[PDB]
Amino acid sequence: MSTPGAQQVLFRTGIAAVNSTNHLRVYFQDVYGSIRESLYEGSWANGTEKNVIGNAKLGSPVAATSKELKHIRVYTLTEGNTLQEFAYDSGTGWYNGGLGGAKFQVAPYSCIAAVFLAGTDALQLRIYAQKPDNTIQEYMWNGDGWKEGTNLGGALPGTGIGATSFRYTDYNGPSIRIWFQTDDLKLVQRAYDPHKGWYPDLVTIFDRAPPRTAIAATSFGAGNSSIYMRIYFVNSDNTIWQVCWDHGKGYHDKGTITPVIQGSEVAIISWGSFANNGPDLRLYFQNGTYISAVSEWVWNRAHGSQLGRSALPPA
Ligand code: NA
Repeated sequence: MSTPGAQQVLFRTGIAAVNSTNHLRVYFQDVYGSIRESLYEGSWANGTEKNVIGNAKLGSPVAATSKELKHIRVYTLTEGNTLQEFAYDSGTGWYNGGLGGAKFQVAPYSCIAAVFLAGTDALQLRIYAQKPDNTIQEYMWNGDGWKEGTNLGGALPGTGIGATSFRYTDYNGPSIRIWFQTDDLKLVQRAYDPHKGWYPDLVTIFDRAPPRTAIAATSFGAGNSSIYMRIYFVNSDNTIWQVCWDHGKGYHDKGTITPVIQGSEVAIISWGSFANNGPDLRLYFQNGTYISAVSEWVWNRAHGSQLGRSALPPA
């Protein structure tokens, strides 16, 4: 009922994913603590011992962001509970990124979210993690080196963190949205727009979620003061739930998506738009396929919601 390859995947591994349209990369932790990359270039590949991009503390969070597949950054925790980065650039390959040298100390139970800021060719990064005082701290890279950005206040110790960046087509700079769990177990959004900065208000997206539930988010289809967003978390029913932001409706359409193992982590990628025979969504999680394999859920225009690849490489 398992496979040799499935047995190599850590149960409740952190999961992250990046893409350029339907060209996909998925990152996960093996049972030895190595971070591996599985890939989709027309078919699923890799995820083996030969596809290791670095090592992290066992049980580390795993976050990733990209500029198409030209630049990829993967964030995890060291054994010393400092932030670290595995970097890929086209023409260079993989290397140990400069974030680790800053030795930013976070809570041992911190999660991580990461985004490249949208709508610029410049490489601008925002990383979100939880300090020992349980506050959410932004870390920035704007070409001058890593610096602390805005502190976004208290959250539940060990909260999941989701993040997305998009640029409205009528705006002169990028927007950011992040989601986390507060000390009262609610799920909330914080928001950055270039005229308002960080909005003061925490917007509740779900009234009560399991403590330290996984949180993952995406955005797509930016237009003139318009955006679409999807947030995923693991609910008390041992399923992933989806919360939708749709332009002109706001937050609505909250409901279950797919069952998962107790304590599954979650990753989401998206591409395209309602306007051009999209969008496409791909969700990654553990649902007990081959016990410990990572599985995929798909949304597309052709067939809507359905389970995708049942067991990613190496399973
Ligand atoms: Na973990």
